[PDB]
Amino acid sequence: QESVKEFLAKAKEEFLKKWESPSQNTAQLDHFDRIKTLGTGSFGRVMLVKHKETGNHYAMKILDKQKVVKLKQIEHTLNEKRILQAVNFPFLVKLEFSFKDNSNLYMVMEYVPGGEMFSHLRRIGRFSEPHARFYAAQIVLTFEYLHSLDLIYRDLKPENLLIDQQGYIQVTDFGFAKRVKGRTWTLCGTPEYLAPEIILSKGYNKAVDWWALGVLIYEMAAGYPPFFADQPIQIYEKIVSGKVRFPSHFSSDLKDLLRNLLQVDLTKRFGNLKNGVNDIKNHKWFATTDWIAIYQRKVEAPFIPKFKGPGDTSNFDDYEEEEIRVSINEKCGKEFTEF
Ligand SMILES: O=C(NC[C@H]1O[C@H](CCO)CC[C@@H]1O)Nc1ccccc1
Repeated sequence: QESVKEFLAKAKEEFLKKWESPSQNTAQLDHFDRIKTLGTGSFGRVMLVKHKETGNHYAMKILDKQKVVKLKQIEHTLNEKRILQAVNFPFLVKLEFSFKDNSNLYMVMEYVPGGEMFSHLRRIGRFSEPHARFYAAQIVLTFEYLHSLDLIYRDLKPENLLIDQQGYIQVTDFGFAKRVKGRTWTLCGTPEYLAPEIILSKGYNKAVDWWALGVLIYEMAAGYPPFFADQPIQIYEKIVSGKVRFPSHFSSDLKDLLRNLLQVDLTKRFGNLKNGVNDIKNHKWFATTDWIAIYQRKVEAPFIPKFKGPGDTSNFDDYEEEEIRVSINEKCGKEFTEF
């Protein structure tokens, strides 16, 4: 419909203006009080902070420049910040400030107190098909938006989907997101969610996001992923065979959609045919979905997370609390000039 075409043309106009003139240096560390570590990895952390003058809460992602260089993530971290400051969509976490200092890179995002979908899925066991469908529709619309901007996301998994105060999704972690006209080649992502053409070291495209959507829908509805095994190399063998067994409680319509998303031949995979995303939106499994109502956030959610207020951390787990050091000397200044 022309209304969808004009929505996506305006979305691309607004993205390109910010993409071509990125914002820089819009706060500093001592404008915030540190509260709690919410997550930690090999080159960065995410901490709950409070802004000292306004009182507002944020999630502050802190990346150690020297560790980013050693793990060969320079280009990826520059991608992440330039994309996040240019996008705008209901189901994407919002970047409010960014800055850098002698030691670290900082991205300050809105705080989402409901926690990760991963926690709720493991607590409940599995989601009913209507519950899984509500979350899946939000991911279909978000990928339609990102792909129209020539962006590939490349890190879909339940840990990266936060649940907000209305029970809707906010997608976080753009560490592997990239603007790609054509193909790209980097090996990245989590093993259970990787498409076959990534495992086989091929030039790949946006079709890898539609494969990962098939993995996510299967995991939401079954409680475990389709290609499960104990070591990555065993997971990879199952993925390139693409032999998928479905639980008997799955509906016939769910099995049919998953066979077309978990298609090993990328030239036959739903999302990557002539009709694009509309082969997914018009599939029988989505026949009860009101796409406009989801976008407008007018549908009542299946589940509202339990929390006490905008500073509550009870839906995140506990980590050792480490210093945020800032060296007296500048580190890696050249490499991060554009940040
Ligand atoms: O963004 C969020 N988590 C993303 C990842 O960040 C770290 C990676 C450092 O390189 C550690 C692992 C974590 O899964 N949380 C987050 C974001 C916004 C609001 C509330 C929570």
